[PDB]
Parts: sequence; structure tokens; C-alpha cells
Amino acid sequence: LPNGVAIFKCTVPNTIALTFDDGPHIWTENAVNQLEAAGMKGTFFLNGKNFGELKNYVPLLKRMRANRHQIGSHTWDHPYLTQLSDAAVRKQMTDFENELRRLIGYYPTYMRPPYFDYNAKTLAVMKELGYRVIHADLDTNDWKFDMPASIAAFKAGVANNRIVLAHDVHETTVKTLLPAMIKEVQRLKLKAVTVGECLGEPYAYWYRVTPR
Ligand SMILES: [Zn+2]
Repeated sequence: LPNGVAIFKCTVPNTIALTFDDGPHIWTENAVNQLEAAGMKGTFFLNGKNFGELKNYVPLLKRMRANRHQIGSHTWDHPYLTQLSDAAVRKQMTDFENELRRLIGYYPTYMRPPYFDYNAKTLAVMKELGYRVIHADLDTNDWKFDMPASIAAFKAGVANNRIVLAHDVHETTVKTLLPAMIKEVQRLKLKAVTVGECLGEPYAYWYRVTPR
């Protein structure tokens, strides 16, 4: 896998990656329990401070890492990265790294730009930092709070699009959309794995430990 190149699709056959942005927050524990009860893994792109704060979810963050879900970076506090200087972009990343390594010991090598906002200057910062940049190809539009519409968009797009974007900070996403997504995955007999696994990259490459 290349660094600093937007990645849109899974490549490993039979695979699906349910991914979740903007957490952790008060519903994430619920979401993780749902995935584990069904034998599935999730990929969670977290912020340092947004809805919740990393330091308030240490046990959850530890189990996410130890149980082989995938933690990715969603920057420290969710700005439009194209509206920042290259130095502040880098600090949006390393600030997140430094807080995760202090609480659970690891920091990620995968990220998703907030609002999918990035240009050639954002990507070179990501390439210098060694990050895989994960977009998506199935947008559930779950932030509109239209659950019938979201569940239907998932069902219509799941055959060809396997990097599924949701936001686990919204109660409706966790209590309504996610059960519908898990059930449809079970019907289609797909393997709900992490984004790295769905790209052919195993656990040893999702994190770094030694500080920069
Ligand atoms: Zn976001």
C-alpha cells in the first residue's frame, strides 16, 4: 500500500469494512459490543477532542486495540485540513498520535481526512508522516438522521462498495443503522473486517509504537 494516496475500495475478496468517524463518544461501547457479538471487526477513525475525549474512554480504547478492531486517525479536533498550513496539519496529526500513545500505548498509521477535505498539500504531509489515507465508497448519509434512507443506501451499494462510512457518535446510527448493516452483512455471507485487513495489510502495520 502507498502512503499519501486516497484509497477508496477494498481489494480482498468477500470482504467488507464497516468504518466509523468522529468518536469516541457515549454510543461507541454499544457499537463495539454489537460487532463482537456478531464476530465482526470495525474501523474507528477517532478525534482527540470532538464529541468525547480520548482520555475518558481508556478501557474502551484498550479493548478496541487489543481485540483487533482498527483505530485510525481523524485528526486532533476535526478541522478542514485544506484551511490549515502544512505545519498545523502535521500538528493535527502528531497531537492525536501523542495522546493515543500515552493512554493505550499505540498510535495509528491510517487516517481519514475530516469532511473528506484534502488537496495535494494535505497528501504530502500524510506521505511524509507515513499514513495510509482512507476515503470511502459507500456513504450511508447517516448524519441526515434518515434511517430508512440510510439502510436502503447501504443495501443498494454494498455489493460493489465495501468501505462503509458511518458516524458512531449519533445514537440513531448505533441503535438502528448498525443492526441493519450487521444483519445484511450476515445475509450476504461477507467477512466484516478492518480496513487494513480488507486491503491486505495485517495488524502489524496498523500502528507504530516508537515515538517519532
Ligand atoms: Zn468526520
